Amino acid sequence: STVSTDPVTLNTEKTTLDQDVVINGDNKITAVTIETSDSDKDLNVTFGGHDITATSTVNQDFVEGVKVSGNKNVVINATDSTITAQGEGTYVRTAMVIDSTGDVVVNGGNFVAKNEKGSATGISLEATTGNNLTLNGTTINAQGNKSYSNGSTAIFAQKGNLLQGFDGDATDNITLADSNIINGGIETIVTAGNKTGIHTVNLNIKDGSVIGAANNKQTIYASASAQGAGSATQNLNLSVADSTIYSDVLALSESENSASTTTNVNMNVARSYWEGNAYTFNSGDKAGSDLDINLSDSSVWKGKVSGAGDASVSLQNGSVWNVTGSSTVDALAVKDSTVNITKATVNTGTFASQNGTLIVDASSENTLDISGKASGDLRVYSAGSLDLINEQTAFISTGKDSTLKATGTTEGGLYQYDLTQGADGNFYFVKNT
Ligand SMILES: [Ca+2]
Ligand SMILES: [Cl-]
Ligand code: NA
Repeated sequence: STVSTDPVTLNTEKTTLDQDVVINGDNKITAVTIETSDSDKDLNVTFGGHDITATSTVNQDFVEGVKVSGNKNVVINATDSTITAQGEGTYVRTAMVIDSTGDVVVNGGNFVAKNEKGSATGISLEATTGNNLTLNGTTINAQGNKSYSNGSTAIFAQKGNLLQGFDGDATDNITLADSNIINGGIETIVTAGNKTGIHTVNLNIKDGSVIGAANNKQTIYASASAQGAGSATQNLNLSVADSTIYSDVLALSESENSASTTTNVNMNVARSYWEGNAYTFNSGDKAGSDLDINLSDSSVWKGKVSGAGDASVSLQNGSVWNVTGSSTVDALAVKDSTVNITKATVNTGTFASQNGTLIVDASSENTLDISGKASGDLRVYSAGSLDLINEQTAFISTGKDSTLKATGTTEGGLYQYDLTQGADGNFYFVKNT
């Protein structure tokens, strides 16, 4: 028969889904369960193009499209299949839940989660010890209540919870290869409570992947929390290659009763476009957070970075940082690359430039403010202005032991202006007559 209205189990004895699955009700649902544990080697499962839909109005229980359990590796062949978890309820609707301790490779598939009342999550990684998850050509579309900041999560990777802190260490290796997150963010979180919780996520976004859209920016959210004797470390190693990301990146660290909590975000962006803002946020005396942002191989970043945590930005290989709002970092390094500050001021502690380029708007007051040591060589450009340039605007300010060499020319009214170092060490555009 074409459609099962009963839940289906796939396992070593039945690796093929052979009908659509459509479950409706007012109770908990798991429409399809993949049990890997009796597989002698890996398990290879095919959905045969069939769709899977779980819809429930249950308020305080879970709605799941697919659940993957057991302890063997599985490959899920989901090409042309749509896996849906939906229906209005307080508890989260999740298109696919993974508590298997084995690897999970997903080939294709469209994972959809909808919940207008509570949260919706595309894929949740819930193995106690962490999972390897690979998405090849997969699509995720999570739409919860937008009244909630965390309401729509494409990929949810949390260790621990409020009831029981997470005691131990876990690594989730998450790869998006030519995959598309249409809606929902990515959350990589450890809630240690009073335990010692250590969570490392290696998030690889590669080979033509897309997150969000210009008018639909998502959030990549990394968070660590702990209390008292507890301790929490959240590492997010975010590698982006040949891809397009419309997403903020948040590092949040939340400590109570002097528990040490650290959120370390390490971003490498290669041949990619990233549109979105980076933030650090520390709550509590012993909370620390950091952002290490490196653009290489002709990458473009359009966004801003701020927060009370530590942030470092490095650009190489003709990369561009197009600054969209006031930004503050500890350190900015530019090699054969461009920072465009036509629209906003960058504040940095240190600055190092090697064949670097600064784009300014000579008619604005958007400047490069370096509080500490600036070094190297920088070319400064501005489009011509119909109006004269303010010769008292320090378009580059430096701190001490600064050895930066900065040059450039622009046009203001009928005059040429030359970037000139003043007696104060800062750089100003000076009318050349
Ligand atoms: Ca932006
Ligand atoms: Cl606890
Ligand atoms: Na099969």
